[PDB]
Amino acid sequence: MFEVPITLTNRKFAQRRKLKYQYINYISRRFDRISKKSSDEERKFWKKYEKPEKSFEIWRTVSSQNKQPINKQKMTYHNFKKIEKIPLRKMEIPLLHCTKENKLYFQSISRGLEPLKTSTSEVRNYRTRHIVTLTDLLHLNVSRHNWSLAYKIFATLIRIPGVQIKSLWGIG
DNA sequence: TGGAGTACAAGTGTGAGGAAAAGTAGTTGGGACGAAAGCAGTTGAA
Repeated sequence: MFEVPITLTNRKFAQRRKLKYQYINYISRRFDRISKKSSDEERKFWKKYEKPEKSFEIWRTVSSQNKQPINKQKMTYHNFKKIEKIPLRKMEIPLLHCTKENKLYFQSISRGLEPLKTSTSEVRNYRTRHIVTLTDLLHLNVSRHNWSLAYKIFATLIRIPGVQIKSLWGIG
């Protein structure tokens, strides 16, 4: 349930985000050439946005000049399936080089259908399996205001290698 | 009182997946104790 302090990575997750952010670069360019009639591939993505670094989300005052008139002309299904088609053409040949469940992912996440499999569950590393165990027992006693026990879990969690700042300072 | 079609399992090739700790990929930090004198051949113009 609770967040874990692991620097966990797998090839199926390194691909499935890269399989996603490779695609998004093409469909972003395609949206602006139809707006013109009217290469890490993820390092290239975040150059469109400013990472907030103070808050989670870049919140912004509103009663100011950051306002806009509402755009009138809206989407339809006929324009959406023709603006995605040419990015869906070029994507299909790297879709057969990637693994089929990464390929099952991008087929599923492009029609809606967010993933229901959370990444810290199938990792099965036996050391992360205790790091997932301890942090769900760490928060559970802090939830239950049991402090001599949640001390003991927290003293044991910081000694297991690979744990982060996340557990460290927050519940001081 | 033999044959026509046919799902359940015994049984056989193709690649595709899984993982880690080593190495390498771009930004930023950082490296470079001296304001002395009367005097003389040349040399100023008268």
